[PDB]
Amino acid sequence: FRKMAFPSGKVESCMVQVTCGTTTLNGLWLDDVVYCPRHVICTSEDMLNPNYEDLLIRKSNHNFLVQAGNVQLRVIGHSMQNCVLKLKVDTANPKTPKYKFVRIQPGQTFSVLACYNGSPSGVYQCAMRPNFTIKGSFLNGSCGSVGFNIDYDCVSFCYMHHMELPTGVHAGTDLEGNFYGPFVDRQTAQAAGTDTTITVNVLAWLYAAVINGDRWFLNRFTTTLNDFNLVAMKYNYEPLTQDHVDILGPLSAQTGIAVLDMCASLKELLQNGMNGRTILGSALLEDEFTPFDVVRQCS
Amino acid sequence: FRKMAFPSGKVESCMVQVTCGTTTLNGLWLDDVVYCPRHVICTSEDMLNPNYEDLLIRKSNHNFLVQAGNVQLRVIGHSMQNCVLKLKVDTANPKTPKYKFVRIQPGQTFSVLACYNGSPSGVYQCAMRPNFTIKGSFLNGSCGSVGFNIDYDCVSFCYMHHMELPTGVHAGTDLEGNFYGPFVDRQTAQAAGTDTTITVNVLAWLYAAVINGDRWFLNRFTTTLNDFNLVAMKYNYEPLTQDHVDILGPLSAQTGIAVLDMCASLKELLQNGMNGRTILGSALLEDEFTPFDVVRQ
Ligand SMILES: Cn1cnc(Cn2c(=O)nc(Nc3cc4cn(C)nc4cc3Cl)n(Cc3cc(F)c(F)cc3F)c2=O)n1
Ligand SMILES: Cn1cnc(Cn2c(=O)nc(Nc3cc4cn(C)nc4cc3Cl)n(Cc3cc(F)c(F)cc3F)c2=O)n1
Repeated sequence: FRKMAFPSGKVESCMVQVTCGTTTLNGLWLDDVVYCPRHVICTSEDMLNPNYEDLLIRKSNHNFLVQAGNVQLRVIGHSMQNCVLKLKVDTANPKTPKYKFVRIQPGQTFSVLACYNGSPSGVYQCAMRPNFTIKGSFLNGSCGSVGFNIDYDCVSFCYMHHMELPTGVHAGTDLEGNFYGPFVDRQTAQAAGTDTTITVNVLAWLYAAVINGDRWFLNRFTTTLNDFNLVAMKYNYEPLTQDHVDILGPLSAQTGIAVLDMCASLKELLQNGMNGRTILGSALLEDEFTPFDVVRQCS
Repeated sequence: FRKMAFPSGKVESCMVQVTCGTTTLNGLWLDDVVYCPRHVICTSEDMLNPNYEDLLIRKSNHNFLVQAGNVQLRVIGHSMQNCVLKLKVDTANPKTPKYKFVRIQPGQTFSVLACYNGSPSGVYQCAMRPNFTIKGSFLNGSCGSVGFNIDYDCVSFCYMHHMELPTGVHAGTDLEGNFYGPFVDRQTAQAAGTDTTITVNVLAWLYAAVINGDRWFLNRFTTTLNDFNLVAMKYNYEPLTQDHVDILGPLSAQTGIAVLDMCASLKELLQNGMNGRTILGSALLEDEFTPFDVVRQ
């Protein structure tokens, strides 16, 4: 049981470089549109406090250099949708996959294709934290990198990377250009709200640990849903809903451990700590696996 | 600090499925040759004690079903090299990347493209353990999945997946079909050797912490390499090689911390513990990040 990302080939074929002046970052080339963060129109003075509509109206199509590998694409039009700039180019991407734009919910996961100057560099899994940040691995030049899920060869794009926060966590937008979270595309120190743990995911990962032959954390006790949620909230875990209990059904079915039995197990781990032991080789309670991620990998 | 796979597209367009009778697994299509585990020529009753020489003699080109998706690639020649079958097909793969076949050493990491019936399903980074297993994540139908590194658009293939072991770890070969470790391609109960901690990678991890300002564990001591190797084995850590000291060179230069000074630091952590302090926010020493991985991140 490992963190596993989707195969990234369908997305790699879509990554390009966008440059405006000296400012440069990654864009996503779908059919005859390149999507990228609007931040690319900013000079370094602009970045500190940008008025984007005002900066964009003073831009021309020829102010935009788009490179797909070694070839240049000619921008024939441009517009802005919230924090995303849409560059119309004169050539369709012939490797455009079947795709959708989706906005994911906190707790859901997606694969990140990290890119630098339009070249893909790595791929890994992230989750949308409950405070709408993600804990990724991004360096300078990764602006415009995208997150995505793939189901039956259709790519669902859900994240476009924008900035690193002072705490090292990451903030971005969906592909309509709305930020996840209360952030803005400005170069100024921004804090996130207090983060909490994705409870249903921790439960999924405990089930994974059982499917993989580890049970030291299980106990005899059971709890009620409300009594478990009291303890969870006390430890800054998100509440567990009855929908979450239902989503965990197959994993309870497969292992024969009732969900509220697993909750009783998690409750004790939260109160008594891990006492030095490890679950799936981790010393902390892992919360970036969804029930689907666990199912997809154990079956 | 995350485990990061290489982008997988160059390898995705090389994955095919190979079927013999009802036995089906994954193969790798490069130019006009498909490479796959020879275990594919086994029926159920052959997998326990297969006679690969006598099984290949009953076989003709027309016994091999090779498919890119649902498209058949006609097999025009077949031969065995160690534990991999090489199938000559009538079509050169137009998406063949610039590639090499390499044999990796324990501690080196690589990306695994897990596949089922010729269809990629996931990608993740693995380290080769000192007992020549990998802590993979593989389901049934993953035989023939490959592991790789990508350097400047060149794909270096280093691993082809064959089997899961009772302990739940995995074993395979290089792309010339030579197993890593003391395993053989039979459906027999084989046990991984006792594993050890990858010392060069723990050191890389310590350099990563120092680069990030987390350096409490640095001490005023130094050691010789032989002295350190003899003590590391007593804590079930791998001894360091001359090549290991050299790939730590860039990190040693970046931080100004001599490789042997960092060994003395680790030796002190081995003999006394972390005493309740963390390194990169962790109480445990990570050993699956190589020095190259550390600098890449
Ligand atoms: C350390 N880190 C982790 N993730 C990131 C992503 N990131 C980025 O890649 N680039 C940024 N600013 C730029 C500077 C440029 C210099 N040149 C020549 N071209 C540049 C292009 C960019 Cl985008 N930023 C900062 C940043 C980007 C934003 F989109 C934003 F709204 C606010 C910000 F403060 C950045 O975080 N770096
Ligand atoms: C759970 N798991 C994790 N890794 C693996 C890898 N693995 C595999 O995918 N398949 C195997 N045996 C086959 C059975 C088949 C049934 N049909 C219809 N077709 C089949 C093809 C194969 Cl390869 N094995 C077992 C195995 C494969 C070998 F190559 C070998 F030398 C010895 C072995 F015991 C397997 O481990 N499964």
